[PDB]
Amino acid sequence: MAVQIGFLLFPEVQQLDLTGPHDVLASLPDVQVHLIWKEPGPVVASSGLVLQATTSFADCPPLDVICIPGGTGVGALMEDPQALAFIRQQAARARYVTSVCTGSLVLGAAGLLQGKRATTHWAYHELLAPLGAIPVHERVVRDGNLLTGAGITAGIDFALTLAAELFDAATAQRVQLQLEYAPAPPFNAGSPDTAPASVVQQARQRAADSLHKRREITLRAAARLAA
Amino acid sequence: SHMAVQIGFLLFPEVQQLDLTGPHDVLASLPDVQVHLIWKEPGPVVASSGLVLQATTSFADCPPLDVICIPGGTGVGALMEDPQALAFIRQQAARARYVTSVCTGSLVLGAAGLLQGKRATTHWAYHELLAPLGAIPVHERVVRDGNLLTGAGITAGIDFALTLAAELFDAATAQRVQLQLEYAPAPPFNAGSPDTAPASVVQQARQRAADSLHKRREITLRAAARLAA
Repeated sequence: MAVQIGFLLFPEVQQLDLTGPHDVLASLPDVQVHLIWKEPGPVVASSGLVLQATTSFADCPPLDVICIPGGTGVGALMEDPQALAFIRQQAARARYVTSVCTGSLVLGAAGLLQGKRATTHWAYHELLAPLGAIPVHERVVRDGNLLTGAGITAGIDFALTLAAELFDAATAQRVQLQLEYAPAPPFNAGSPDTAPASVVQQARQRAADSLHKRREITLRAAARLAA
Repeated sequence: SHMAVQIGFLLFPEVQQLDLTGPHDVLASLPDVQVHLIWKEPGPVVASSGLVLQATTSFADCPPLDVICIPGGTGVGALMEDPQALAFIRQQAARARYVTSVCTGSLVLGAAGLLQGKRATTHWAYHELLAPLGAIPVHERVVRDGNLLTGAGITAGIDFALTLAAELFDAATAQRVQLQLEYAPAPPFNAGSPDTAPASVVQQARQRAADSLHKRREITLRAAARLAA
C-alpha cells in the first residue's frame, strides 16, 4: 500500500537529476524509494560522487512510479537490451512512467515515446523526434501517465508536479515550503532564449561532441524500433 | 590537477542530502575543481532520507581547502556540540578563501564562533536561532559578508552555488553552468516561502517544527555559552 517509487541509477548518471527528485519525493508520507541497478552497491556519477543502488532489477518490487534520470551514461543505456527490457517491464503496469533531462532519450530508445508529447534537455531536444515523440518545449510535459522534465534542475519542478498527482496540492505545497523552494537565481541564463548570445555559443560548443555521438546512437536505436 | 581549487563539504549522519548534492553538481561543473566529502573517517554516511553517501576523506587527511561548505539537516544539532568537528571547521576557516553553508549549516558555523557580528541567513523556520550565536539575521536567500556566504533553506543551495561560482571564476562561467543546468525554474505552486504559501500551510509547518525548534534552542544557548567562556 505504500507508494513504490523507483529511480534507475546507472554509471555516469548526472546525480542532481536523481537526488533533487529523491529528496522531494522521499519527504512524502507512505512512500518507499528504490535506487535500481543491475546489482546493489556503489554506482559512480559523472562528477565522481558515489551513490548506492539499493536493489537489483530482480528484487525491485512492482513500481507505482519509475523515473529515469539523465547524464553522460544515457548513451550506453540506449543500446543496453537488459536495461530497456527492465524499463518496459516496469512501465507496463506503473501508474506513472517518468524521466528527467536526457532520461527521456532512454524512454525513447525503449519505444515508450512513440506518438507522445515529451521534452528533454534543451541541447538535445532535436533527438526526440527520431525516437517518435512529439517534441514540446516546456519544462514539464504530461501525456497521459507519462511525465517528462527538461534539463537537469527541472527535476525539482517535475517532482513537485508529480507529488501533487500522487497526493494533492496541499501536500505538494507543504513539501515546497519545507524545501524553501522559492528560487532566486543570480543570473537569467537558464534557457537559451534568455541567456547572452556568447553564453549560448559556449554551451553549444561544449555539447557538440556529445550531441554528435548521441545523434548516431539515436538513429541506431530508432532503426531497431522500426525493424 | 594539482593546481585545482579544493572544495570541501562536511558530510555527517542525518544530513539533508540536497543541501550537499545540489551545490556539488554545480561546483563540480567548474574547471579544475576537486571536491572532498569530509567526515571523521572515509566511508558510508546515511542522509536523513536514507540515501547513502560516501565520505572521501577524514578530518586529519583533508588538504587545506579553498572553500569549506557546511550543509544542514536533522544531524546539525549533534554537530553544534561536537568539539572535533568544530575544531576542524575553525582550522579550515582560518585560511579558506570562502567559508560557506546552506540551510541549517549556518547554525554549525555559529556554534564554531564564525558568525559573530556577521550577516547570515538559514532556513526560514530556524532563522530566530541566528541572533544568539552573534549573527546579524538577514531574510535573503543568499547572504554575503566578506568571505562568508550563507544560503537559506534546502533548495537555496543551487542559488548559493551559482553565486559562489561567479566569485571563484566570473559571471560568464557561472552563466554557462546555469545554462548547462537549464536552471530557469518554474515551480508548479507558489508555496516556497512563508510569505507566499497559504496560511494553513505555514501553520501546519510551524506545528510540525515546534519540537525541533525548542530542542535546537537549548542546544543553541549551550553553544553560545561556550563561546562566551
